[PDB]
Amino acid sequence: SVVGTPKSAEQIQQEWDTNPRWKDVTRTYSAEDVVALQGSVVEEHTLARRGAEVLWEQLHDLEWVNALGALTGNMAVQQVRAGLKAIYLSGWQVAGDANLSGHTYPDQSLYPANSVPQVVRRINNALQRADQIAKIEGDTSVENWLAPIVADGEAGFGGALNVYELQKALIAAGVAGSHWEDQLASEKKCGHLGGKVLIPTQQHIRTLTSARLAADVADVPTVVIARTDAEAATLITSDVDERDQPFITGERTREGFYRTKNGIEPCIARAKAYAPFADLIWMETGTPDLEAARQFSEAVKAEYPDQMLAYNCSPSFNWKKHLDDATIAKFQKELAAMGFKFQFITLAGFHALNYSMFDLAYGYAQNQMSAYVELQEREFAAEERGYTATKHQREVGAGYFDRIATTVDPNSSTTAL
Amino acid sequence: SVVGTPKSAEQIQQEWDTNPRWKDVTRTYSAEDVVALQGSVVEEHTLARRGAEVLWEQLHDLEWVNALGALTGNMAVQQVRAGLKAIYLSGWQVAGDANLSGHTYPDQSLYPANSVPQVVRRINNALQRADQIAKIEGDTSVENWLAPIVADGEAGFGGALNVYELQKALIAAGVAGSHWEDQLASEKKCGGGKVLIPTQQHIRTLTSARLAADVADVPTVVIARTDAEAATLITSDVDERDQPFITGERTREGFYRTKNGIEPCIARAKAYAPFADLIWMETGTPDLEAARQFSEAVKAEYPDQMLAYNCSPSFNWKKHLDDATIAKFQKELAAMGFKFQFITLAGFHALNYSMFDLAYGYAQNQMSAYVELQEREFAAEERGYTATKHQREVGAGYFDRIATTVDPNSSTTAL
Amino acid sequence: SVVGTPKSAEQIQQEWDTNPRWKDVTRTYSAEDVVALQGSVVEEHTLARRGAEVLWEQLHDLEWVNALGALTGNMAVQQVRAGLKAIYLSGWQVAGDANLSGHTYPDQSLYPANSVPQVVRRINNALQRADQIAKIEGDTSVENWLAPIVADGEAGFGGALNVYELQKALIAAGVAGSHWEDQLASEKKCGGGKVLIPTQQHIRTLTSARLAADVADVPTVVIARTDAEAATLITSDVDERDQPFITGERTREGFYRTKNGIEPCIARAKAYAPFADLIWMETGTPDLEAARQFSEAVKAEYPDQMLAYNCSPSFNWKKHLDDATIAKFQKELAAMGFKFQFITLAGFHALNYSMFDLAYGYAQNQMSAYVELQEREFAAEERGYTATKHQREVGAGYFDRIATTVDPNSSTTAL
Amino acid sequence: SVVGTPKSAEQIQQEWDTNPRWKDVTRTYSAEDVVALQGSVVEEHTLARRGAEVLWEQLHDLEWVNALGALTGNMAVQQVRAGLKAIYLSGWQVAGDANLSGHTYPDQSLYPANSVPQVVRRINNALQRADQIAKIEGDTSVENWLAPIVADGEAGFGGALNVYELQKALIAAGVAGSHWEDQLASEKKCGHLGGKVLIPTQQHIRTLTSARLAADVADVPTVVIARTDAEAATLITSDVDERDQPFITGERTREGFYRTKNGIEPCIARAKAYAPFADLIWMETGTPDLEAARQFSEAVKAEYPDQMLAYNCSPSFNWKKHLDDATIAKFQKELAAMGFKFQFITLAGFHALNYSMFDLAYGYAQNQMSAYVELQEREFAAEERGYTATKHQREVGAGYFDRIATTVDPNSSTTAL
Ligand SMILES: C=C(CC(=O)O)C(=O)O
Ligand SMILES: C=C(CC(=O)O)C(=O)O
Ligand SMILES: [Mg+2]
Ligand SMILES: [Mg+2]
Ligand SMILES: [Mg+2]
Ligand SMILES: [Mg+2]
Repeated sequence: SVVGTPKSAEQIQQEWDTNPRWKDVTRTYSAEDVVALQGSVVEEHTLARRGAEVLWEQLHDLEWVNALGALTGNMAVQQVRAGLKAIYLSGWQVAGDANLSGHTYPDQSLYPANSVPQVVRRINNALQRADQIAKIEGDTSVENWLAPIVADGEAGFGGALNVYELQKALIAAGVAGSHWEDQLASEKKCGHLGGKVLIPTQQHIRTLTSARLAADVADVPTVVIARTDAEAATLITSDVDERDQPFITGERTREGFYRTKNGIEPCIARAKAYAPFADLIWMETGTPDLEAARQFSEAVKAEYPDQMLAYNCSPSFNWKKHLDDATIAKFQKELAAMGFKFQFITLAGFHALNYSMFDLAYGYAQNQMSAYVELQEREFAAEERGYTATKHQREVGAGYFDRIATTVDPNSSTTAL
Repeated sequence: SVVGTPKSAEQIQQEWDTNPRWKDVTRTYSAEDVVALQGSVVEEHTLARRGAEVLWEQLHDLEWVNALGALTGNMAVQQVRAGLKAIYLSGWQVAGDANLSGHTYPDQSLYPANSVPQVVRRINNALQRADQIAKIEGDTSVENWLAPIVADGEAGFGGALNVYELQKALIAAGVAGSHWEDQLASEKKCGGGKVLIPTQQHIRTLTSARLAADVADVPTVVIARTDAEAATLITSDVDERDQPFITGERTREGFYRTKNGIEPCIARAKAYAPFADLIWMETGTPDLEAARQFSEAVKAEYPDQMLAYNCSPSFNWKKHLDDATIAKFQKELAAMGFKFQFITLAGFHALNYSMFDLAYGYAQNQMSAYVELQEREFAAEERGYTATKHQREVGAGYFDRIATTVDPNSSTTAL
Repeated sequence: SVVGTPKSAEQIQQEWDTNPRWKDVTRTYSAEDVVALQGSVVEEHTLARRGAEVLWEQLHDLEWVNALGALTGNMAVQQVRAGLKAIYLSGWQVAGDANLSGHTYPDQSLYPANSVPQVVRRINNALQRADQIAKIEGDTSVENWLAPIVADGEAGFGGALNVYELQKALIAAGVAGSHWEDQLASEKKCGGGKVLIPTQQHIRTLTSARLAADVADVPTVVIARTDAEAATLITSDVDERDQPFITGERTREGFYRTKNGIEPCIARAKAYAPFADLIWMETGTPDLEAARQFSEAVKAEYPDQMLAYNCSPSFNWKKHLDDATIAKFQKELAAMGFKFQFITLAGFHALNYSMFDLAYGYAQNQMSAYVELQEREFAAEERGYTATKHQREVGAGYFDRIATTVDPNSSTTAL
Repeated sequence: SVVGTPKSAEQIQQEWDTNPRWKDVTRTYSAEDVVALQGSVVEEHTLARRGAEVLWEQLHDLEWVNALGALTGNMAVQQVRAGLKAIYLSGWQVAGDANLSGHTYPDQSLYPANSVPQVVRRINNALQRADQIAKIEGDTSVENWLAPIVADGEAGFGGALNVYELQKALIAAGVAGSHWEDQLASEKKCGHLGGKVLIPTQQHIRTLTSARLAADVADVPTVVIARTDAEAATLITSDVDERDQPFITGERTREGFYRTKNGIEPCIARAKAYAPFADLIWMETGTPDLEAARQFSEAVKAEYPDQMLAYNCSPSFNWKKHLDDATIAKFQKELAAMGFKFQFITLAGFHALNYSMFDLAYGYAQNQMSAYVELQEREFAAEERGYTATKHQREVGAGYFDRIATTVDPNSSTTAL
């Protein structure tokens, strides 16, 4: 058998040289380095490849791509049924309510490192079932059930090899893109002079290089997002990288961390340093602020006018205390005009799930079935916008499995499609 | 070490004889049979014991115990924060969106048999974190975070040993009660209907589940479910109790056609009563008259037998009922002896609907839709909702306190 | 994007019609039935396809394909390093020491149904790491590290849909072949014997497994196993092919007593042949005459039908056979058409014995026992053993090369 | 219900004050700090408590406790049947052939952090089945099937909270003791001036404190082992701790690591610093050397004469090239005389499994059944020393489950025990 024969270094190099996908993508390693790590057989990763291709297309065709955080398969199925074209997989949400430890965790890289890959695979499985059901029912209402997944890679749960293995695991599960941040969450100092701890610029370039190499060895054009936490971070592990030295204050704490001046300047500097190694750049920010977004946007594009940006819209910001309805209403459109082509709400699923269950359960504790009928009536109404989960058996594939059982029975006949 | 030394057959026997918990509980096996299966060390199962005890207490003190299906830890945390005293763990919901295969399945015992135990363990982990947070914050608003969990056991994923291992795994995870049904879902004929198993086989199932609870040394609550209302087929006519409803026709698989309805459900419920702490007649449409007839027929032989009731999540409740009937439904049922009531698919509907509504709003208006949800969350704070404070909701202050305890240059707040 | 576009019903049909792989393969369903179950995108399964292709090739080129049971990744790596061309994945061994419950189980389909797929995936991961290491080291001593895997499918853990999902999960993990048996282990009567299912039900199982392979678009090798040599009971007399052996007596569970032996195994094998790439008569004692009689009876109707043979790990081989018979056993069987042969429990015995012998030596003499094992490992290097270089065996040089690739101040060795 | 009611701070403090177990055990946190983290209900951890108690007993009664690395449940069952009184759970072996990623990994904290806890739970399950079988068969030949498990905790997969969560997960699975090392494996530099990277002394005291606190909050007297990697390590993350400064050379690498003088001196210094926080101390060493063992032994006991030590006997050292048979034969007895009360071979299971399968498979590839009969004959012979796995069905519990099935059947009767 010749199934899965690797490409040659020449073919790979030629694709890096000629495919517009790799315009302005720096790989400090060689095509031979990639082939040297592939063994004799390269597994195809169908969903990871299709998702990365679809995601790149969409980022260049649509006015922007927006997404909500999904932590279960059904959540993602509903996001797609409602008309979204991408799925965001929050590591925060996974820590909170969907990781392999079984525990509720805060957002400090506490959960087992293969947790997000498992949820990626779950989400793709759920979308695949929605697509199977759609096909056997002649449902053409959704063009692409297999929406690309953008997954939270945290800072990789360790060093370069941890980064590599996480990216490989995300790719195997069918991820379309992954984001990677330049902090050490496990040493977040929670005292009064504490805060987030950055790692040196060169180390995050190491992380982004590792992630790209895992994609190359897996032979898929995964979308790579660099996140910088330098807006708020007050500490950094080391001053060894001279690009970081302009912000070093000269103080070192009792734990050995270096105090560093934070804000938009180091975020601009780090984004420029990361741009050659990142398909998109993301400045984590506490306050939604169109002006600060524009300033970061323009500083980065002054050196890299084609560099695409990513934007998280803060779920904890008190939006309506601080912005009027019109600013809220135009926020994403403005950001998209500035180059933020991927935008998302990290904790959408957490809030929807916790709120809907609290509201239903509170009603239920006081009035039993009357609360449930309020929810059921809203579901019935929602049928008008395309909601289908009111037909619960069919939603989870009962018709699909009946068809399988009928296919297998030689005395029952299947309906022609 | 003496940790975990088993009891004697004598102590076990005396507890079966004198503890009011075991009035009306038949064990066809012996206390020696139990001790023989325990080895040299018996692991303590704190959460399974405490949950089963609280569940029994509540079933005898409150007017009724009700619950909503939970498929995530946060879901159960919110149900308890909102004032519920029990959690229902739907295997249907687990098939749909929370099982170890990673796949979306319909309700036919397709998922790996240890999936529900994992979700039990997750739910307990989440309630324990809520309890930890409440303690360090002086929050007394909820008196018992560790609400008892009642879990779906399907028909055990096989034979008596499969039942035994599932009950053992549910107990290990900290389950308080488990329900067990008398159908073979993996042979549901689809041309058809559900296929029952003989009455004696389900008595075997209930005996297996009680034996696993005994060997684990916890007073787990056992719920027997009968699917005889709707089931049209049965695997065999070997049981004389099943023969009155056998028509005599056999399908191409060898299954026997059987008259379904409330009559075989009353018969099977009476057969199951000695082996079940609660009895549940699965029904498709909510029907107070059918519930009353089943209740009364069963209590005519076992006036103390407690019953359980699923309130249909798919029934178009209102299309068919006025607001007052809907509002009194559970109270009427409770008066009939239905002391555990639940909505199996509450979580599935809350999750799917809330995400569809948010996502549709978002696709059309971006941040304005999220702001609608956020404002509703703010409003809900007035009723005790706390998840707007998201970091604290998932334990950020708790883990900060651990970090402060471990740091010798920081001092911990005294409680 | 066009990635993963399904084939047409027409292409599938033509491949079933013209590819020699599907000579003598009956599909009672249609190509349209297959396309209807594929959705819009078909995931490629590289390892399942390559393994199934290599396995079919080898079964037609070599005198016979033999294998040992592997329950860990390293076990399979050593089997291939030693020169074997296939891996056997024992579900018995998985029950005993490698299943997702964490428990030690006997051989009664007690473990979670996705456990064997996980071990398939693990074994492939381990072979892939060995292949990676060999490449960066210029090691050509092994031509194919990715030996095809044949996995135990039990009886599917339920009905047709359970079979379907198990085959799908085995393919997803990269399995090359899977075997499926016609008993209900979860009802093994223990007073007793194995309980068969009707012939038509196992044809349903094999059809389910072929359908799952088709929908996944891989030419998985399907092995049908019959337990009719020893089984004394059967669930139903509904199948006319089973009736000649029914005695007419029924047990208290409703099972029918049936004459066991080679005769019902020949009958069932002939019934299964159109739906099976290989046929396997489970047998307790190795018996060349019984193997010859079964082989010849089956090939009288299907002269091209390939057979599979488990060589008993519990038989006291030698107490009963001279050295020359033992030495020729597999070659004789191969001459009879047994083209896949294996020892189910090779790994269980190698693991348990090597650890008992080492640990006993250690308990009595501490380091001297370990030094005995280490010296034997050194000696084995002469035959190609490499695990004495332990860091390199588990990938230390490979991950060093990744670290060197990622570091822009270090240069990588050219291959 | 009152099941699982927590103890008061007073009871806890009184046990720390009066129980000889806690003689010379420093806790820098308070009993109130412990109670503050326990919520309203404390789960009992039966096997973790019994294993920690049995392990402490054995460490004080026997001349020493020795162990072999086990990576499957059957391996541990065989170690106990052969007469060992403890089980060692190698994280190396778990990386190599038994972790939740499914992948073969080298020993660099690459696998998901809950992997060892899963194997602990597996090993206890396997021993529990052996004990059940023994009881129903009247097998009294083994006194304690539930041998204590000592598990590899690596350096905790991150910071203090990662350490805490791993220790809690090990305790929940029934671990008896856990060991913790002072290196950052994920930044091991593999170049020519590379090597292992130490963390500051104060940080490892933080790790050991965290591990003790997780045990206290879980209410079990888990055995805590500190390992130092300073014999060979050439780098350290920071020079901020003045106890480390004597060995700092003054050079810092391009990655920001500090070059540090290695050997037995920093191992003695670190062991002394760790002793108040560790039930046993372990100097990782490359060469088995009774003299170096004695020197480390005596330096530590000069300040802490009662401090127990732990010793790994190197599986890669070429024992018979470098030591005569008599030294090999007396090695553990000598070490025990010097205070090494827990001794183990980390990779015993890896070598036994890989070698036995290679030997069998090589024989099999050339001669089919003749190779298997050689193995079977050795098993038959081994029956004489108590080996039972030749009876394969009974070994994995077939008799136990037949008894369960017979217990459940009201028309079959059980055998009286
Ligand atoms: C809440 C989050 C989650 C995260 O850190 O990924 C944010 O606002 O970015
Ligand atoms: C091989 C090992 C494994 C380990 O690092 O724990 C050693 O010798 O210590
Ligand atoms: Mg995160
Ligand atoms: Mg169900
Ligand atoms: Mg088997
Ligand atoms: Mg290790």
